[PDB]
Parts: sequence; C-alpha cells; structure tokens
Amino acid sequence: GDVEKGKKIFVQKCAQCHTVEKGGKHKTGPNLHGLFGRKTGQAPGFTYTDANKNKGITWKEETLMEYLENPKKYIPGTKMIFAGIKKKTEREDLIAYLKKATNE
Ligand code: HEC
Repeated sequence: GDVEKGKKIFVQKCAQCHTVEKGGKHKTGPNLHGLFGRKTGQAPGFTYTDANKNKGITWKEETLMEYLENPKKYIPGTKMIFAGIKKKTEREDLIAYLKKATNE
C-alpha cells in the first residue's frame, strides 16, 4: 500500500476514535499501537465489548482486510461505529499505514 494515502485515510476515518502512537491515550476506541500480531481485545486499559474481547483472532493484514470491509459483520455486537471501507485499494493503503505507524 501507499502509506501516505493510508495516513490520510487514518486521519479522516479513524483518528477521531483511535490513536496509533505509543502511549497515545484511549479515546472512544483503544490505542492501536502494537496492533499487528496481537489478539482481539487485548489493549490493557481499554474496556471492550464481550464480542470484541472474545472474537479470538489475531490482528494482521488478512484479518484487518476483512474487518475493515465491514466491522459489524466480522464482530457482531462491536460498539465500534464504522460502516466499512468498500474499496480494496484504500483498505490496503490504510492497512499499510497502520502496519508502519503502530510499530513506530
Ligand atoms: C468511533 C466512532 C470509532 C471509529 C470512527 C473507528 N473506531 Fe475502531 N473501534 C472503536 C471502538 C469503540 C472499538 C472497541 C469496540 C468494542 O466492541 O469493544 C474499536 C475497535 C477497533 C479495533 C479492534 C482493536 C482491538 O484491540 O481488538 C480495531 C483494529 C479498530 N477499531 C480499528 C479502526 C480503524 C482502522 C478505523 C478507521 C478505519 C476505526 N477503527 C474507526 C471506535 C471507532
């Protein structure tokens, strides 16, 4: 993906509820630093729904590609409000940006 476009997408569609920087505060949603290779529902200090807490998957590109297309469908009962990113290219860009920034 295009990391720069991914950043734009993050700023426009995710930043209002999430941070990606280390020690960034929990907002409406959990901080996403260290997201890749981590199980669902594990950010310490965030109170998840039971659905998100017990989804039982590992966040990585494949799982993010599916989630971000339609969060509700992938984790029914999530309290995250997001319709989904319908275009594959934009999803890849965002995911590529998150892969960089959440490990940075
Ligand atoms: C508020 C309006 C949000 C927007 C916009 C986005 N997210 Fe979100 N996200 C939000 C909440 C409240 C939660 C917790 C959900 C629950 O049911 O407990 C989430 C959760 C996630 C997760 C899962 C993280 C985990 O630790 O398991 C991810 C990966 C995530 N959110 C990513 C994400 C992205 C990439 C967004 C923009 C594309 C985005 N979210 C928007 C609240 C909100």
